[PDB]
Amino acid sequence: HSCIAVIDAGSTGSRLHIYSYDTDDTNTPIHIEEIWNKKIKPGFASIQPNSVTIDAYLTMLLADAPIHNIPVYFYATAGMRLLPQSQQKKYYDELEYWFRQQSQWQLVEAKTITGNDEALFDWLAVNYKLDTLKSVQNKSVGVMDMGGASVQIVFPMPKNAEISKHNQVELNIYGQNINLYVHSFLGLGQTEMSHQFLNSPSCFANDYPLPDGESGQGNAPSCKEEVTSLMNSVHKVNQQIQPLLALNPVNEWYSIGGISNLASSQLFHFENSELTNQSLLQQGDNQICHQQWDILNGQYPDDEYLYQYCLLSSYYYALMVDGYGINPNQTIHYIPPEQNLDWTIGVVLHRA
Ligand SMILES: Nc1ncnc2c1ncn2[C@@H]1O[C@H](COP(=O)(O)OP(=O)(O)NP(=O)(O)O)[C@@H](O)[C@H]1O
Repeated sequence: HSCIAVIDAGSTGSRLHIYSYDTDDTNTPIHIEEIWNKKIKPGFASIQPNSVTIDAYLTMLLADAPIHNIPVYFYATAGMRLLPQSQQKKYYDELEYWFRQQSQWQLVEAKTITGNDEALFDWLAVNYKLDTLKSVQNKSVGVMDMGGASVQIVFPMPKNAEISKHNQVELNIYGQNINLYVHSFLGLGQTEMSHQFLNSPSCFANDYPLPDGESGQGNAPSCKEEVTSLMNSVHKVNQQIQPLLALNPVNEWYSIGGISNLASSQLFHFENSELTNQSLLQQGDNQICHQQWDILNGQYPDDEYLYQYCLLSSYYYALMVDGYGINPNQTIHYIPPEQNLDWTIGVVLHRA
């Protein structure tokens, strides 16, 4: 067995993953098993970028690991992407120095991966879990990550000279050439985007107390329309994605991230670990947007995201339907939250 470590340096914290694997006769990892993990808070991009702080942080993350002499990839995501490159450099200068002072961890790369890179890993992670990678599919699989700070979309598409090279990836896995379109929208993740909508009455249950002192008066179509403006006028989601998706239809959609949590909640009713956007918007509109808040809160006092469900159902619909151009009646699978799907397994597949 070979071993590799991957650190996901995300927004709320950093998670170290240690994987064992074998390699098959296509030079591709198989039997990938996570043998150890560790999560620390807060996010790397939120700590003071000096030697003492970074030493304390990396020591806390790595110290108890049951290994000696393992390759490690340190990959930061949207949290670091939101920082100026001059500020990011401070972190990486300290990190590079820290790894050089020790011998147990063999640093391969430490960097902020692009949203496009993250999309690739998302697609690999989901397809590995579904066991759709080892043999030729003739069945187009697309993946959407509803992340906290960025959202990713990724689907098969033949190499196209007219499209940015950064939105296209080429790789060979289990002996097969794959060509994927990848795209990420930074800031459109549900935590970041929500900061624009907190005083929008259409996005909250009736009588929900908004920060500015006004009251929720929810209406999913109205909240969706608001969100759609941000998506298409600022992020240009529809303009970029919809034509390409039209020309390269996906046969099956899988989603990961927040949507899987919302869909698995006690409030929403979905079966078969799947949903349609039509049903999502209807349920959000009826059960939250037009629902009296105080009564609702009394009934679901333990769901900390409950108050956001009018906004989030509206937002997911805006993204998939008005943004990506997915039919409202199209089935969207979601990976159950309890399966702990993690994009870092894609790093093993692509880089180990
Ligand atoms: N019940 C829920 N409904 C909707 N979203 C949720 C729910 N619970 C958690 N989420 C969010 O879904 C997004 C993506 O999930 P996840 O990537 O697993 O978050 P995390 O790893 O816990 N946080 P982060 O460091 O930002 O990646 C995050 O913004 C979570 O806050």
